[PDB]
Amino acid sequence: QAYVKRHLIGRVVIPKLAVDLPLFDTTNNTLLDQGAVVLPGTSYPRGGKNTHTVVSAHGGLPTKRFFTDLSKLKRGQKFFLQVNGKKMAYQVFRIKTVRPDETQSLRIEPGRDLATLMTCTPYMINSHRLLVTGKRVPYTE
Repeated sequence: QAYVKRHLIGRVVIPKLAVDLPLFDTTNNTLLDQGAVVLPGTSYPRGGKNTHTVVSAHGGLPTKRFFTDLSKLKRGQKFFLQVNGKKMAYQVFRIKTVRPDETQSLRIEPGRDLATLMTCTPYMINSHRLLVTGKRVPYTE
């Protein structure tokens, strides 16, 4: 909780991969899920000659999560669900952020073939829900 900020020294950023992770000066068990860590025995990252810092991070450390990813989806963009082989393409035509109880907008709409990618903000209470709805389109590229 407070130990995280006590050793947070900065940020590891890879622009070509859109990787933004916190950086910690120490290695610890409570940090493998938080971000990247400066390995002991290596240089502390100030730079300069005769310095070789080694920033380590768990291979499964999440660099991108679904809510932040889905929020970057725009109308007209396409997603698809493969189910038992068949790929069914859908084109985003609705994006709404609702209260966690406002599920009313999701219904069988007659004549339509719809698919909604739903996610909530990554906390539980007052968790506003992202509703990315799409209409069925042919599977192309």
